[PDB]
Amino acid sequence: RIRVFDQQRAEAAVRELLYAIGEDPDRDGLVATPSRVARSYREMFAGLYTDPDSVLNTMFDEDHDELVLVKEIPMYSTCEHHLVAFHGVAHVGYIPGDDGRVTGLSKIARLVDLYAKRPQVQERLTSQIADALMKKLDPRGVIVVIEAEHLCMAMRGVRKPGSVTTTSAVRGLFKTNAASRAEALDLILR
Amino acid sequence: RVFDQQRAEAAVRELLYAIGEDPDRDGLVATPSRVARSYREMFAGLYTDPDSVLNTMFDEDHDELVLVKEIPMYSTCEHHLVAFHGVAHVGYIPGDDGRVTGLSKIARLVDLYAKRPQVQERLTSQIADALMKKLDPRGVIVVIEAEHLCMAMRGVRKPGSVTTTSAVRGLFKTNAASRAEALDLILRK
Amino acid sequence: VFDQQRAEAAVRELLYAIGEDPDRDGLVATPSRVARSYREMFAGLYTDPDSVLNTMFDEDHDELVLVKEIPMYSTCEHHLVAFHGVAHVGYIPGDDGRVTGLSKIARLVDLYAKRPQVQERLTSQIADALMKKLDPRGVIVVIEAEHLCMAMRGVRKPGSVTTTSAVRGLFKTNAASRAEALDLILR
Amino acid sequence: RVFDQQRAEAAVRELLYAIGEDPDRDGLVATPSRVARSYREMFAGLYTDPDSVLNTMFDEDHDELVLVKEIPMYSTCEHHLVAFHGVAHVGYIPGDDGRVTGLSKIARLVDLYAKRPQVQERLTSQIADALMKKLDPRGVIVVIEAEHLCMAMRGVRKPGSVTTTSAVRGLFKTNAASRAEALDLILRK
Amino acid sequence: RVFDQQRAEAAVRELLYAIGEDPDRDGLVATPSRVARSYREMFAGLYTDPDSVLNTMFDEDHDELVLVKEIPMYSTCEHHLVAFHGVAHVGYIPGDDGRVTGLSKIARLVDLYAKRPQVQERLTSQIADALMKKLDPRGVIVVIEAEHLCMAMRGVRKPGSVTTTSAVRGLFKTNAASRAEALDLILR
Amino acid sequence: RVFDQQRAEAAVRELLYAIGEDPDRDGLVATPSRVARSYREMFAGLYTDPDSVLNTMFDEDHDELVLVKEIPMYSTCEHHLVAFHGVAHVGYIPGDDGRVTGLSKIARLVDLYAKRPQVQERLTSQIADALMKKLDPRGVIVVIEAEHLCMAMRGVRKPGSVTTTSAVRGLFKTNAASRAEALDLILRK
Amino acid sequence: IRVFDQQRAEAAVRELLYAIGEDPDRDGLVATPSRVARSYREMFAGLYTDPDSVLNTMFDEDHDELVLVKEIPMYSTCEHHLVAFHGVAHVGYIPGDDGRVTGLSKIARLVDLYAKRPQVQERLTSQIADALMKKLDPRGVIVVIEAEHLCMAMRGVRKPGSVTTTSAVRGLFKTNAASRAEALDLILR
Amino acid sequence: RVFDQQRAEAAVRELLYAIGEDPDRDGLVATPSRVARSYREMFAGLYTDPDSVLNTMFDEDHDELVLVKEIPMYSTCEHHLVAFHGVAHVGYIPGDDGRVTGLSKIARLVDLYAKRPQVQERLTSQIADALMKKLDPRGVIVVIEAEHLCMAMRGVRKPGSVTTTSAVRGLFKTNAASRAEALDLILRK
Amino acid sequence: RVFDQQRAEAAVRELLYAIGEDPDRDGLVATPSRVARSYREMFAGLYTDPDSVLNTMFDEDHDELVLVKEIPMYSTCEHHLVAFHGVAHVGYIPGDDGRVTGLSKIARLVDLYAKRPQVQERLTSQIADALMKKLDPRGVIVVIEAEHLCMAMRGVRKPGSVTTTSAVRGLFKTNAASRAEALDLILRK
Amino acid sequence: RVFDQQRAEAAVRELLYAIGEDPDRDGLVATPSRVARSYREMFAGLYTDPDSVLNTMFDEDHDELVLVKEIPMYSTCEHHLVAFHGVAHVGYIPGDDGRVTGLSKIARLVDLYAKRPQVQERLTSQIADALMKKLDPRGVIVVIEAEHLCMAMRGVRKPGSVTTTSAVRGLFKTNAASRAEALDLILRK
Ligand SMILES: [Cl-]
Ligand SMILES: [Cl-]
Ligand SMILES: [Cl-]
Ligand SMILES: [Zn+2]
Ligand SMILES: [Zn+2]
Ligand SMILES: [Zn+2]
Ligand SMILES: [Zn+2]
Ligand SMILES: [Zn+2]
Ligand SMILES: [Zn+2]
Ligand SMILES: [Zn+2]
Ligand SMILES: [Zn+2]
Ligand SMILES: [Zn+2]
Ligand SMILES: [Zn+2]
Repeated sequence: RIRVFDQQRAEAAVRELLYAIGEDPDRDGLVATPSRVARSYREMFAGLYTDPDSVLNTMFDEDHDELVLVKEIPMYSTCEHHLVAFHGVAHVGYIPGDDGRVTGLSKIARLVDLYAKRPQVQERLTSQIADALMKKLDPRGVIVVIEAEHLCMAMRGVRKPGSVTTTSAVRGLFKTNAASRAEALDLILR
Repeated sequence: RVFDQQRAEAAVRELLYAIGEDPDRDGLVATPSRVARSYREMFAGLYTDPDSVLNTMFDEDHDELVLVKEIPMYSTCEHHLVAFHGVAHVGYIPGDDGRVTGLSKIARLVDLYAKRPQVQERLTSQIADALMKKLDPRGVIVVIEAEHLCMAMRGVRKPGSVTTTSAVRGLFKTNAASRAEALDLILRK
Repeated sequence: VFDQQRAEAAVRELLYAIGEDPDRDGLVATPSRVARSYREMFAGLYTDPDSVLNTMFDEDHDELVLVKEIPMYSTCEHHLVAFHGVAHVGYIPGDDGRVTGLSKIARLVDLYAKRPQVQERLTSQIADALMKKLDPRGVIVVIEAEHLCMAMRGVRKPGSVTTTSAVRGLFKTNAASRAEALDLILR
Repeated sequence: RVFDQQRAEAAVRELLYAIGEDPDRDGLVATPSRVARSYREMFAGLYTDPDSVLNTMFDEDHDELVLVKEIPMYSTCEHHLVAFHGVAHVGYIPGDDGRVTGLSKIARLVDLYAKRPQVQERLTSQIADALMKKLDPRGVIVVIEAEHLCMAMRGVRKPGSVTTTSAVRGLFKTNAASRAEALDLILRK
Repeated sequence: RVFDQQRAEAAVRELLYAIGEDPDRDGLVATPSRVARSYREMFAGLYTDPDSVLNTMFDEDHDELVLVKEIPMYSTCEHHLVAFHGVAHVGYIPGDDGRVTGLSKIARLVDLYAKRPQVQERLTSQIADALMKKLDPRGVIVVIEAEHLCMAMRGVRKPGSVTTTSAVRGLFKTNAASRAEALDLILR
Repeated sequence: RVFDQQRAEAAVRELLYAIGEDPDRDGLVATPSRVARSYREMFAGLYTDPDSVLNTMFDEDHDELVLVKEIPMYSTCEHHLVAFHGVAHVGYIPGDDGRVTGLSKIARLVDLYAKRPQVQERLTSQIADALMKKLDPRGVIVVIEAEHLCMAMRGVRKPGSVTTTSAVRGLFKTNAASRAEALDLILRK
Repeated sequence: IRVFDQQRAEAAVRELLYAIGEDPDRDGLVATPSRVARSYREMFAGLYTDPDSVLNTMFDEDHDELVLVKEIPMYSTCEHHLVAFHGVAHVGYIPGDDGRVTGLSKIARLVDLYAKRPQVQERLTSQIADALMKKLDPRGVIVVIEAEHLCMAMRGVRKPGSVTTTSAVRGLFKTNAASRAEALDLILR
Repeated sequence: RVFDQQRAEAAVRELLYAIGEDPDRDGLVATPSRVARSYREMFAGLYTDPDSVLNTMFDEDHDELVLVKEIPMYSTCEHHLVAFHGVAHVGYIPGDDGRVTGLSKIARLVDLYAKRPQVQERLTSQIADALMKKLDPRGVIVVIEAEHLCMAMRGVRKPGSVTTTSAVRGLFKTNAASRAEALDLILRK
Repeated sequence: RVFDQQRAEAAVRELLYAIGEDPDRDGLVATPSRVARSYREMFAGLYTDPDSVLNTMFDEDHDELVLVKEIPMYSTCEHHLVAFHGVAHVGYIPGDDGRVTGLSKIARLVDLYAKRPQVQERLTSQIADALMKKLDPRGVIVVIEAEHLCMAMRGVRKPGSVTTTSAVRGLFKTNAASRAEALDLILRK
Repeated sequence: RVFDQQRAEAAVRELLYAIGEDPDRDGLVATPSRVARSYREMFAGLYTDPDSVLNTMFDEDHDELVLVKEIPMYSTCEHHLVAFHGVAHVGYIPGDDGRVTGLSKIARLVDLYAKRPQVQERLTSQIADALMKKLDPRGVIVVIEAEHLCMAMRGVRKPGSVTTTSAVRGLFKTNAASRAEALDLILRK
């Protein structure tokens, strides 16, 4: 469901937030901040305003049926519990189907970006990317791996800075075959 | 600067409405309260004076540099309220009287200056100024290596870029040879 | 406009000329597939590369913006043989802070590259377009591509990589700025 | 097969018109003729029989594997007429008669089979079959490591990706240890 | 405990005479005062309850292990009053309530238990017990790697030897696999 | 100097009461006596002259540097009575007479000067001076690499810091080339 | 007028086997005179075919920069001892204004035919360089040969595996030292 | 046996005429004599008894394996009169009598058997058998690792391939465990 | 036992005459006295009781293994009067009483037993037995890693070979797990 | 310069009495005869002329450095009759005449000069002088790296120390670059 971004409502909330935390919204470093924060939230939650699935295009690979691997996909998301960024990379691997259906690398990157640009938990994000790729490409298998840094507890000096959370999702052939998942994972780690 | 908790929660709920979400759904019904509490810690520097954390001690035996590295540094961009995080490195030359301070106290000083609406260059300069003021050392050097996320999220910069800022006071500011040597020790791991 | 029917006829005539049998199983679909490959291979002729760039502003920082390992697939205009590699684009935003998306710079490289090209012309065209759109303080473009024209013949070593660079604005006037940018790009 | 130069040139000029270019402009007047000549060498395998290049010699001393590596391999996808290029590795175990052949002669066989409208898997099998036919060896193994550009051009696969294909005949197919050993030697630099 | 300064200082000056030194020479003029201060810091754990430093916080996002490594650890052997120093590694799995604590707070807890007349095994067990009590975790593991100087001082042992001790509570005590995994992370 | 056990023990029991502990627990039942004994061995150098330990030998074959490395070194800061421990490296060039001495004797000399209320520089200078006196060599070099605990215990300095001191006498003092190489020899592991 | 006499060569080898004290009729040597004669025909094939005529005509329309050929198989025989010295050759030439170039296999055959003679390595390298100058009329030529000599290893005089390196520069490479530096660096890399 | 120099030189002059060269040219006027001298050292084993070189000595301390590695081994293929060169490894277990012999003596025995028209397998067996006869050992093991040039000369193989041969006698032949450890020891650097 | 200087010097001069040297030349005039002097130190263990050097001390802190590694070990083969030298490793588990001994005293015990006409196995057992008798530990382990020169001097063995011997007493002899662990620590340097 | 074995055995038995041993115990019964036998091989250089071992050969192809490395070297200090052992490195530049010699002969020359009562520095110079006379080379360089045990036995020096000596003749002495290059090659592993 496509949602509504209310610029003016967001800016008013941000200015109220500055008063609540004790800051002075009128000082020079914060005059434009309510506006800049609203703009950042529009981009930070862009996935709510465009359907992530619609970005993928249709193409066919007539030569090969081998694994298509996409690596080091930029991944910037926001914890839904604390509205704090967790950022890293995503790795998507799919085996084209009998029809040879494929899609552009830039299009897979945008799909990941739109699912990540929502109030998210990393496990939900990994599963959603894999499910959409299965739905749209009708591939034999899909694998998604996200390597991200969570900042919620590191900021509150509870966990070591730099810790990396890793999540994976497997569909189709990678789910049924243990050898296939193991080989795909090795390619991602190397 | 007094933290109004109810005002913060109300603003966050308004923010959830603004972005089109439903604050009453289960995944966000506790979000306004959790975000307000997080903001209390993210801006903790606004409520306690960072300079006051430092304690008084004297090292009478030594004349060498005191160097502290990989101090956790978590801050918030004042322009976008988005985190930039990394590490800080503090080096000071104790004065003739030998005044020093605990390592944990320097870490607390960095944390409190960083836990504010900040710009990285301002944060580095503030840390250097506080150490000079309180310790009266011969020299101070501060280096912050932090990852900024504001422009990376908007696909403008490559992820993982690290910004480095430095501030030099006293001996490190007046003497270029000393600044070069100190910088080498901080950068080399 | 791309005349597909004309292209398919040309490719089929070409198969006859080289001695192949166009009716063979691996070549019956080839005239249509080759025409489609040429539509994308010369896609730059149909879209203005400069038009892809968007307008954005960096309010926080003014340091170098570096974009690396941009896929670059092009075709030699003399022999219609591919040369492929990567491109590296680095620009210093101006006072206004104008910037552009990483994907938009990537598409700009692709569209200029999807033309009958010589690598040196391509490097300058990318650098010039960024200057035009961003009005930056400086721009640097480096292309590392493998040329196949003489490797296809028996004249050149396989795997040789041609490197070209173009510097604009601050990078050309300041030797330190150019030298530092190159070190990060190559490493 | 006979190469017709003028027919190829007419097709190339027709193709340049089809893509919207002007063949008469100064940067492309000579291009149709250059493309016709490049095609003469790019499909040279169609005009000379690859098998005839091999010469006759016998190894009376040893019966161990003959391995030839980093053989230049330049071919053309038959589906898209786009180059895919890399290296080939040929290893054969001489038979009882000890029949062997020169490294350069094997290189020419790979080159002539590769200079055709090809699919990499067919190319590997054809090379192995010819060595099997002519040398009557105990076994043959052929490995091709080439970079394909057809789908990388259409941003579908990662640039720089390497396709590896293999063909095993005789002893290398029947003995798993022999295949494992030969493969290990081929992959090592 | 209650610390008396002049009583310690009188003992230190008495000690210098006993060992044959001259307390009035310039190297030792200020030694009696500094030694009393050093004992105040060396036994700071006797004067503050180590358990009280921990603060209360809750992690609602995660269920994973919290691991803190290379915690500075400086202690004193109770038999010889000679320092043994190294690092401590603390790992706890938060309970259902998600209770956690700050890293600096765990570091200070280790310091105060270490700043006592100690034997390394007692130190490790005391730290593990304190974390179990305050955090109510599913499991706790403590590992201390310290260099002992008592016997190296008496030319009895090779310099540089490292003593390693471990303490496991809750999940790590009941599960052998979990203990092996947690240990592997600590030694690497 | 002489060691009065009863005076030391009375001070130690007084010290344990001063810090507030219970002497009757089993960890302190026998500690008051051991502290007197530990101080006897920790300050054993005050009771034996370090210079007398060296023995007499002559090297008739060689006149090159004699280098002894990783000599165990355990000492105590005189200001805080806290141990600083590490290694010592002693290198001397035998004189015209070819005079040399045993490694075990050099180790004991370092130990006896080290088993005192000490400052690292004074210890290094004393060892070097004693070697010059006893061996009458052409040159002597002494290097001590020790870890100091005084300020690390007070959380003021980084744990693991290594203090390095040097003393050069005779030929190593007059010649920079020989000193530079000798220093290189000591640091290499 | 040169001609290879198979029968005369075999007779000489059989006389050679008698001279060294061996029995030519034993089973391990019955076929040796014929196999050695056949090997000498291939080892001195350069005397029977003109090396220069092998080069073909081609033109590079894209670039005028250096064409570099590396790891060309090179097998030759010392004329003084009739013992093989073997290695690789590296040929680099800058095309002229006309852009003239030639095939890699053609350059390889020119090197091989000059090498397949009674040779001295430096004269071999110079002859390759001159032939490339005359045939390609390039701006410059550089040839480098890295070969292993076996003459003294056979006579237990030198360690096996030593590599003799020779170079020859013509045209632009001889006049310009900078050009030599880049090209030479390219060959050794 | 004895070496007929004049007969060898005449054979070489006939060989030069047969291959089409001019023996009277300056490079080849001295070649026949130089080749004869090379054959004298190359086939020195035919002129000296390998068995007589070993000397008599007794090992009174130990009965464990005596291992000899990296023994220079230079030989000539009897089929092509082309060198194959490498190293030999000899390990023997002294008998009950404790008989042993010098390393230089094993080196000369290896050299004399190797300095003949040889095939590597025969060479390995001959060394092992001679050691068994003379030393009264419990067991003997010989390994030769050599590079063959015969097929590399005829452009069939890449240079540098290494042939490995082994021969086991006595205990190493009867005990699989003893041979297995010894083989691992010989191959490891 | 007591060394007889004059008898030793007379024997050495007789030895120099026997080997054909000139005792009166300048490099040998003082050799008989120097050799006798070296022998007094080389066999010093025969003149002082090795067991008496160990002192008594108690470890109240720990019950772990006490491990001593790289103890200098210089001995003389009794069969050839040739040195074999290396290191010794001594590990003992103190009993409940905590009885221990100094590192320098263990070194002297090893030195005195080693400074005799010896065979390595006897030396290892003697050291282990002495430690058991004096310290009454739960267990003792002694490992000697030494290079023997007896057979290297007579060119029978490869130089650099290391002979390893071990002796286990008490707990290390009864418990294989405890012995296996101690051995692993000693071998891994 | 005869070897009087019976005289040597009598001296060894007298030596055993002198050190306090019982020559009649079973561990020393055979020692005097074993020591005399070892001495015949250990001082073999005194009985045969080292210079005569070199043979006459000529290198007509090349005049660059011939380098022989890791030559086994076992010698005895003349002052203490204690072994010092290591390796020797010999490098010579052939003259215009090209005179050279076998590697084994250089090894034999080094062995016999080393198989004497020696001081390492005389040994290095004698080897260089012998090569200078026999080969009439342009230059010679000799380097010996040996471990001395005399003072390590007397716990005066660290075990394992390596003494390095060098001798340069002719071209290597007059040209500093030639000496520097040769020295670098010798020290490189
Ligand atoms: Cl087909
Ligand atoms: Cl490869
Ligand atoms: Cl660790
Ligand atoms: Zn969160
Ligand atoms: Zn920002
Ligand atoms: Zn081209
Ligand atoms: Zn294709
Ligand atoms: Zn203790
Ligand atoms: Zn201190
Ligand atoms: Zn030659
Ligand atoms: Zn052969
Ligand atoms: Zn012996
Ligand atoms: Zn000596």
